[PDB]
Amino acid sequence: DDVPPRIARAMENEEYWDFDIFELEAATHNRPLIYLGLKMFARFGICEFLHCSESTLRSWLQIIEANYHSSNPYHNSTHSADVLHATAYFLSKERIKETLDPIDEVAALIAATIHDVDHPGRTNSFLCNAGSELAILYNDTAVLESHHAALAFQLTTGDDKCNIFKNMERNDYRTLRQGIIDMVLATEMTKHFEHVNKFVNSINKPLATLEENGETDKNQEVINTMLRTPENRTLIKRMLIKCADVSNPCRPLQYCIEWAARISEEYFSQTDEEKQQGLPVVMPVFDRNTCSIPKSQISFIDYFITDMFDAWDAFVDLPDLMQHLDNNFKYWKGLD
Ligand SMILES: Cn1c(=O)[nH]c(=O)c2c1nc(SCCCc1ccc(Cl)cc1)n2Cc1cc(N)cc(Cl)c1
Ligand SMILES: [Mg+2]
Ligand SMILES: [Zn+2]
Repeated sequence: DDVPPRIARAMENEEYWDFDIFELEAATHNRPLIYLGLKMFARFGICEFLHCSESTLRSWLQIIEANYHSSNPYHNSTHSADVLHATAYFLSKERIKETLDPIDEVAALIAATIHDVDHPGRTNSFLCNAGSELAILYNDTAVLESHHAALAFQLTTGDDKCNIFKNMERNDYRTLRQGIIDMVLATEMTKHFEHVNKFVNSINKPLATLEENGETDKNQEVINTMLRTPENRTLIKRMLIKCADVSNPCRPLQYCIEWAARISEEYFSQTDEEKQQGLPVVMPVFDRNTCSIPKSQISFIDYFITDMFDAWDAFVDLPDLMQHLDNNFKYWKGLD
């Protein structure tokens, strides 16, 4: 497809982890999701799988991106394109290819695209404590993540121009919709240690037990048997989307820094509004007048990133990400 050269130059090496997502953001004028989505989906043959025309896909990527608030510093369409980029990178790795089915690939790439649509730059605890319409609608339970999947399907199937599912066999659509919803909901913060532990206990530990049996050709088939069970493929899909969502510390340093600044401003802004409305301050520590962003990035990596990417790396082998993580962890500490 004829694409403006600068945008085509900014999409040259999307297969590499080292990728200039912010040049794509500037070149596309805050529309990187539709340009990166078209190429990623075509590289994975998604519309040939879903029986969608390219025109239906362009309208779908347009309506999803349009519902990403560009006024949010972090939770905008660039974040979705970035998470889509890491999701595609994880799917491309040898371990993931030979364990998940093509319908899992389709679910992952769409889930990453939609996993934060209509995010308002505020946390779930802010919506509940403020009595937001979404907190009432979802009974203070998985407020944002339920909204992300729900609105995404409202926009998709509420218009024949956008429905990238309309030509599917309806049992395939039943399983695809359930998988997408499961991966979107898996991104809720409070579910973190639950999803990490189950991945270690059902995937990492049994695999490690079986790999000390030697390279016997019958061991390989038993390993494939245990891994490709539908429950374990749900566990791998959750771990994958959880890692792609917060993969910022595993990026090149210049990108890791920009991601930290963007997300910090979003939490500083929420604290500003909570003080100005007399609302209970939920993360009382991300306050712009006191918070050290480098120290906070160390706390974030310590609490969420270290053990999770530890298990994900042992299962998939991701040297670039781990070496970036170590260098970025040292840069944040080096600012002292
Ligand atoms: C990716 N990333 C980063 O590199 N730095 C951050 O400081 C950060 C972040 N992502 C967040 S919040 C992402 C949306 C909420 C969420 C968090 C964790 C999971 Cl497992 C799932 C969803 N923060 C900001 C942040 C920093 C610290 N230290 C603590 C929190 Cl609770 C949030
Ligand atoms: Mg989210
Ligand atoms: Zn996200």
